[PDB]
Formats: sequence, structure tokens, C-alpha cells
Amino acid sequence: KFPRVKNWELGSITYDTLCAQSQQDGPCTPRRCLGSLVLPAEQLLSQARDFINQYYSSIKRSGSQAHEERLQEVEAEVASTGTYHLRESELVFGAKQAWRNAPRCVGRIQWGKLQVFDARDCSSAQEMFTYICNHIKYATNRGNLRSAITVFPQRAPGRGDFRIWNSQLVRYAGYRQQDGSVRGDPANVEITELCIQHGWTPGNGRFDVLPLLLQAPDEAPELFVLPPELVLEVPLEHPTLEWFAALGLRWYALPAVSNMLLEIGGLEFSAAPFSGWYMSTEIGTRNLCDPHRYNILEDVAVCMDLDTRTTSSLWKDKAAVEINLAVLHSFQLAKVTIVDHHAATVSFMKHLDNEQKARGGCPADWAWIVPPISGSLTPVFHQEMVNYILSPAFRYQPDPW
Amino acid sequence: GPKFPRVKNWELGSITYDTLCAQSQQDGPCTPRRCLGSLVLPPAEQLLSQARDFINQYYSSIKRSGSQAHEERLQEVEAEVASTGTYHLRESELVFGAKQAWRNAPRCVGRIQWGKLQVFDARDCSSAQEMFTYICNHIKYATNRGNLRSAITVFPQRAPGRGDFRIWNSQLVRYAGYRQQDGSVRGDPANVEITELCIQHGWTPGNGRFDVLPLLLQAPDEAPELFVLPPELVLEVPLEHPTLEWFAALGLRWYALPAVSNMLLEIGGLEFSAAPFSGWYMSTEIGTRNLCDPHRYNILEDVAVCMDLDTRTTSSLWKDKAAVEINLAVLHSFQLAKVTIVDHHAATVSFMKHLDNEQKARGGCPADWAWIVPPISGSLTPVFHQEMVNYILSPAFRYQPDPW
Ligand code: HEM
Ligand code: HEM
Ligand SMILES: Cc1cc(N)nc(C[C@@H]2CNC[C@@H]2OCCNCCc2cccc(F)c2)c1
Ligand SMILES: Cc1cc(N)nc(C[C@@H]2CNC[C@@H]2OCCNCCc2cccc(F)c2)c1
Ligand SMILES: C[C@H](O)[C@H](O)[C@H]1CNc2nc(N)[nH]c(=O)c2N1
Ligand SMILES: C[C@H](O)[C@H](O)[C@H]1CNc2nc(N)[nH]c(=O)c2N1
Ligand SMILES: [Zn+2]
Repeated sequence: KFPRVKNWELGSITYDTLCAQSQQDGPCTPRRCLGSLVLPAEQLLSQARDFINQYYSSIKRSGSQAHEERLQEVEAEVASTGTYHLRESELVFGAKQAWRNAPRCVGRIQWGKLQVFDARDCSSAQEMFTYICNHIKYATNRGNLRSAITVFPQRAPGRGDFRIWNSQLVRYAGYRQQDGSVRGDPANVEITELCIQHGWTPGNGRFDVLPLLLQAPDEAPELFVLPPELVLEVPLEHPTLEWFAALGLRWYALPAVSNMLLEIGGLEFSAAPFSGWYMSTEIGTRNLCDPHRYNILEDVAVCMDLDTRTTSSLWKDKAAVEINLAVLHSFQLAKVTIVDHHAATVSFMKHLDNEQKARGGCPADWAWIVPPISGSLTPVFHQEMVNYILSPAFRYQPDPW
Repeated sequence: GPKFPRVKNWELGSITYDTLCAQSQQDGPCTPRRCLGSLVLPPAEQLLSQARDFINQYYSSIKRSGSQAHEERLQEVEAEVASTGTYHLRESELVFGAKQAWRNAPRCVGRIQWGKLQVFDARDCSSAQEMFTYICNHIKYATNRGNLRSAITVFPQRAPGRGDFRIWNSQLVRYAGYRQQDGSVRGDPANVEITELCIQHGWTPGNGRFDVLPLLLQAPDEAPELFVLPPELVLEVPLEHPTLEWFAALGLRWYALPAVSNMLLEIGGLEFSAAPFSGWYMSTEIGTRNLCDPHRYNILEDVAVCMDLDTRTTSSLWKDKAAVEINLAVLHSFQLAKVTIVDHHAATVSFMKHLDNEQKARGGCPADWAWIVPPISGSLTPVFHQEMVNYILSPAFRYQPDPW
């Protein structure tokens, strides 16, 4: 019934009772675990009712007059039109809850602090662009980063979706070369090629910021260039290794995810970009060291004069550590908010304890929460986790092309 | 495509489908409502179905499925269970079963070696003294003066109404952990309970950080008996670093032979409660888990101080820098002393080859992602980018509760 959850460093035990609230199935069965894989009116009515019940309970007014009447408005709207609409205060609560509920997010200690921009009165791609430019300015705040989400109009039965084609608001281009190598970020070759086809004049650098492709319902997407001054970037240098600055490496300040679906009370928001601040291992380990990304390990190790001929000299491990240190030092120097993996995972353990008290559990995906270097050096490695789907939720959605 | 799990490698873009999971006859701990993949601990009628399944597996592996010899063996097994409530394996059946149990183990990254296991049949064993002899022979063979060889020794199976053969120690070689008066521990904190049981049963304890424990061996229906391993049998490696001359002065060491001794080996419904097995180390198990876990030897702060690192702030990456040098010391020292070891990069590469081999041979491979990905430098290894399906196949190694 209720799974026992143990921490192996400290010997402490808790029981997850929150998983009983899950009404949506994951990919696992008793026959096989798939935890490591990356990917009608009556049903809508009950999702809506549950959500409204969640909202009135959060403001302590459960059972009040305002509660009963709001339930009746929703019922009347769905019965007549097949759908309904959220009040701004309900949207705000719903967005925070979807963050709180996200099992892959190590940053959830911050869940209560989220600026929510209501963009549901948007009727064109041009208006979308203005809203996005305002989000970026707010979120960036000259390096003193603030968590934010902007919510565009919900999906509707009659028509096509509002969509941002880009997976993040800020990404670097990937240019496929004559010889089948890539200049820039190999993760972005396909979106880069789409941008060119839709009329963008491409650069030829390793760190060219991509334009946005924004789609209003049932229209071809439109191209918008981000004003250079809005996109804060950090040149990478190393505290003791002088030649590192000459590698010419940089990363953008703002991690801003733009391709996920936000589901609240049965309603679905197909464009709802959100942003926080980076955990340094995302940049230092994954973006720069992954073999299928910028893949810089070998170059850094040679500058460091390490023996690259054999794996047993641990040259990959040594180079990776220095790159991560360069990221942390450079962000700190440029006064841009960042968190290291030790500090982030310590705050996550506190979030786990807060949530055990508040709700009797916390859905968490161990493979995503444990950092990609120095796993067992962090307290989360030794912590058992239960993974399940609660709503409101963020959900992956297929690329619109 | 097909209705079997689709499995993707995100570095290479390649896809396979797992069809082997269809052969699974035992439930794991997950359901559609919640994943429990990260948790460490998960009649004649019943026996016969498991026995028939295993005999069918054996006859398929020798390509004699449906033959007269196959049907005759099946008839011999059920007749034996009819008269006795149990049955017994042939020598070649035990050998097949033990290798298949290793092949099936989802938490083992060393499975490229599965076909090369020396299997010692100790099913004639009738006393604690004789268990000790067999165990000493295992260690001598497996250690081979540092050129390590994979092996298992199989003691008699569980029997109706008669007590079990059990080895009380979790490994054949482990260090004592001595509880101090201030509440701290000298030696290995993992071993505090077993250390205290050895003293209760008459062992005169040392007072060092690396005292090898004696064995507590239990023959059926007797109290366990205490046996000290002759020191010349236990190969150890003093730890030094290739460039940091002071590292040798910390007096650190580790033993050569990883030999798990408390797992149950299950073959065709038969239960082997004592069947210790051994291979060689992957270096991260010593360098990262044994030496750096905060609940183990916990030496990270000590080494960082000698390295002159800023241990008062997380963002200096002092833990990461120290862990790398400790892992490097382990690899260098084993290589110097000519004792077999494998680094995490070479092991995970070889496991990627094993995955490909098994895709062709059986249509999949059960694997536990959280255990296969090494505890340092995870995404620098190929296995981090590889999706994995986890399920239980028999023959199997299974955890068993401590005898005390
Ligand atoms: C405030 C600082 C934050 C930090 C340090 C942080 C940290 C992280 C990290 C390290 C990941 C895994 C990233 C990856 O490997 O792709 C992640 C995932 C995620 N986070 Fe956060 N987060 C923050 C804020 C936010 C905010 C504001 C939201 C939404 C309101 C959010 C929702 C999510 C979601 C939905 C995922 C899963 C994304 C996916 O499947 O690709 N987080 N977080
Ligand atoms: C040939 C050298 C071998 C290497 C490098 C190797 C590697 C490993 C590693 C690194 C682990 C994880 C250990 C941990 O973190 O506790 C493991 C687990 C395991 N291996 Fe191996 N292995 C080898 C040989 C063997 C052999 C000979 C067997 C049995 C015949 C075996 C069966 C197992 C089993 C049953 C586990 C799970 C143990 C548990 O749940 O505590 N492996 N292996
Ligand atoms: C195919 C697929 C499925 C899925 N769920 N997700 C993806 C994005 C991948 C995940 N791994 C790299 C890349 O996503 C990279 C962007 N991740 C930033 C997360 C983040 C960090 C800090 C603050 C935030 F607000 C958000 C792809
Ligand atoms: C409670 C519990 C359950 C379980 N399944 N397992 C344990 C042993 C723990 C697992 N993690 C550390 C420790 O096991 C330490 C010993 N593991 C060595 C595995 C190995 C390596 C190379 C060759 C071999 F033949 C065997 C405890
Ligand atoms: C195959 C595996 O699930 C995949 O590489 C995952 C592992 N853990 C991860 N963890 C985080 N935070 N982000 C990721 O993209 C991944 N990728
Ligand atoms: C909580 C978590 O399941 C636990 O700490 C696991 C994670 N992965 C591991 N992986 C290996 N190889 N060995 C272990 O002991 C563990 N411990
Ligand atoms: Zn699962």
C-alpha cells in the first residue's frame, strides 16, 4: 500500500502516503521497470472539480460560499460549452503547483516563489514576441535572476495550438558542415535548419543565438530576432588556469524552457515558457562535455597536458572537474545567479523533509535528481525516492513540425 | 513498431526493442501508479513449474529441446519430487545455472565475463570445518597471486525440515569496525554488528583501521563456528598516489578479492543459501563508495586538507577534486602491485558491448540503471545515455536476511 522509503547514509525511514493521490499512470508494471526511459465532458468535469477543491483548500476556504459557487460556475460552463476558464488567482496557484509536482526538478525548494505573467489575451505571433521579450527582461534582472512563467491561451477543440517551436527561449545554432561535422550545438541542427528555411540569415559562429519561431493558431510560424541587449551571456574563464579564457567559450544566463505543456484542472496550455536559474553541472558537464554536444573534454585535457592515451589516468574526470569550476567562477565573477550541485542537492533534501510534513511525500525521479558528476558525493544518491504523476503538471509534447 | 518496450541510446540515436522481458516469471516492486526502481530492497505444485522451466532452459542451451533425453529428464525430476518433495541437479545443470544467474543479475556491470566462471561443486560438504577448507581453496584459486579469476563455490541446497548452510559474513574478506567510547568508529562502520558477533563468539579483536574479520560459518542445526583466515591467503594492496608523495603516508589499504558471501542462489526452485562468488573490483567501488561514503571510511575531508583545498565552501568543488585523486590512487596502486582491477570507463564500455551481444543472443538484457551508472563521473560514461529495462529472470541471485 504505502511504500517504505529509506535513507542509507542516515538510516532514517519515512512512508509515502501522497502517491495515493495520483490519478495518472506511468510506464512501469510489476513485470518490468521503465523508470530510466526519457519519454468528454464527465472526465474534464472531475479534473476541474478536483482542481477547484485543491485551490479552495489552499486558501483555507474549503466549503465556504465562494467555494460552492465557483464549482457551480464551472459545471454550468462545461455543460453549455464543453470547456471553461480559470480565474487569474487560480492560474497562479496552478502554475506553482505544477512546479511543486515536477519529479525531475532538483530546484523545488523555490516552488513558492514564482512570478506568473498572464498572457491569455494574446491573439497574434507579434503579441507573443512582446510578451516573451518582457519575460526575459524581468527574469534576467541584470543577472539577479528571478523565477517566472508566461502563460499563453489554452488549447481549444475547434483550432490549432499556440506554440513556441524552440525548445528554449535562448539556444545556440548548430550548423551542419560540408564534411558532416557540426559547428555550434549539435542538439539544435534541426531547429537551426527550420529557421533558415523561414528566412533567417545565419551566422557562422559556435555561439550564435537562435531567432524564435512563434506560431499562432492555424498559421505558419513567424520568425523574430531577439534584441542582442536582452540576452545576457557569461564569458568562461578559470580561476587559476590562464589559457582557459582563450578557449573562447561562453554560456547564456537564462535557462528558459518553452516546449512543455502545462496542464491545470483539465485545461492544457501548449505555450507556457518558464525560467529559473542554472545548476552549474547542466552547463559544465552536460552542455559542454556530452559526446553528442560541444564535446570539449579532449581539448581541455590536452591544454592541461594530461595523458589522453588511456582511460586509467582519469583524464576525462580531471578535465570535467576543471570545466565545472570555470563555470562557477565565471558566473560568480559576472554576478549572475547560479547554484553548484552540492548546494542544490542539500536544498533538495530540505525540500523532501518540508514536503513529508506538508503532504506526506514528494514525487522524485532519482536518475534526474542525482547530478551527472560526483553522484555519490551528494546526499541525494543515498536517498530512496518514489516517482508518480500528480496534477497540475508539466508534460512533454511532440515537436510541432 | 512492436508491443515490447522501445529502448533508446541518446548519445548515438539508436533504438532496440526488449523481447526478453516476456520470459519474466516474477514481479518487481513497480506498478502503473508508482515507480519503486530506486529502492535497494524489493508446495509441490510451485516447485515443479520452476523445475520444469529450468530443465527446459537447460535443454534449449544444449540444443536438445523436445528430445527423448529432455522428456526423460523431465520425468525423472517430477518422480523425484513425488517421492521426496525435492530433487537434485546434475553437475552440468548446476554449472549452466550458476553462469545463467550471473548473466541475469541486473545490478552487475561486469557481465561481459559471464561465460568465464569457474564453478566449484561443494555439495558434498558436511561440516563447518569442511566449509572452511572449501572457502580457503576458493580464495587461493580466485586470487591466483593477483591474476584474479572469477569463481563460485556451491554448498548443499536447502532441504525440508533441516537447517541451512549459511556464511554469516557478507563477504569473505571484510575489515572490522570497532565502536569507540565517544561514539565514533575505528575501521569500517558498515561492519560494526558482525564485528561484535565475532567477539561474542570468542574472537580476540585487534584495534586497527584495517583488521581482517574472521569467518562465522554455520552448518545445519548447529551454532556458527569461528575460523581465522591465514594471513598469507588474504592479498592486500597498500595505497599510494602517482604524483602526490604524501598519499602513501595516510596508511590506507584495500583487499584484492571482492567475494560476496550472503546471497541466495536460486536454480529451478532449489535454494542454495551458501554459494559465495568472486570476480575483480571496479575501482570506483573502493575509491568512491568504500573510502568516501560519509557512512563508511569518510576520508574526503582528510585528503582535501592535505591537498590544501578550501573545504569551507561547496563551490570550490573540493569534494570532487579529492574524490578524483583517491580513485586515481586506487587504480595506480593495484596496477603497481599487479592485481587485476578495472576502471569505470573501461568497465562501462565493456558493458555496452555486453548489451549488444545480448540483444542478438536473447533479445534484451535486464539492467538496473541506478546501479550500472558509476558513482562518480556518471555522464562521462556511455551507460548514462543508454535507456535500460529492469526485470527478474531465473536462475537468480537474491538478497537474504541476516541469520541473526
Ligand atoms: C529556480 C531555480 C531552478 C533550478 C536550479 C532548477 C533545476 C533543475 C534541473 C537541474 C533540472 C534537470 C535539467 C535537465 O537536465 O534537463 C530541472 C528540471 C525541471 N524543472 Fe527545474 N529548476 C529551477 C526552476 C524551475 C522552474 C521555475 C520551473 C517551472 C515553473 C521548473 C520546472 C522544471 C521541470 C518541468 C523540469 C523537467 C524538464 C524536462 O523534462 O526537460 N524548474 N530543474
Ligand atoms: C568479473 C569481475 C566483476 C566485476 C568488475 C563486477 C562488477 C560489479 C559491480 C561494480 C557491482 C555493483 C556492486 C555494489 O555497488 O555493491 C556488481 C554487482 C553484482 N554482481 Fe558483479 N562483477 C564481477 C563479477 C561478478 C561475478 C563473478 C558474479 C557472480 C557469479 C557477479 C554478480 C553480481 C551480483 C549478484 C551483484 C549484485 C550485488 C548486490 O545486490 O549487492 N559479478 N558487480
Ligand atoms: C526528449 C526530451 C524529453 C524531456 N522531458 N526533456 C528534454 C529536454 C532535455 C533534458 N535534458 C537536456 C534537455 O533540456 C535542457 C534544458 N533543461 C533546463 C531545465 C531547467 C534548469 C534550470 C531552470 C529551469 F527553469 C529549467 C528532451
Ligand atoms: C542491503 C543490501 C542489499 C543488496 N542487494 N546488497 C547489499 C550490499 C551492498 C550494496 N552496495 C555496497 C554493498 O556491497 C558491497 C559488496 N559488493 C561487491 C559486488 C561485486 C563486485 C565485483 C565482483 C563481485 F563478485 C562482486 C546490501
Ligand atoms: C537514459 C537516461 O535516462 C538519460 O540519459 C537521462 C539520465 N538522467 C538525466 N538527468 C537529468 N537531470 N537530465 C537528463 O537529461 C538526464 N538524462
Ligand atoms: C538509494 C539508492 O538506490 C542507493 O543509494 C543505490 C544507488 N546506486 C547504487 N549503485 C551501486 N552500484 N551500488 C549501490 O550500493 C548503490 N546504491
Ligand atoms: Zn519502475
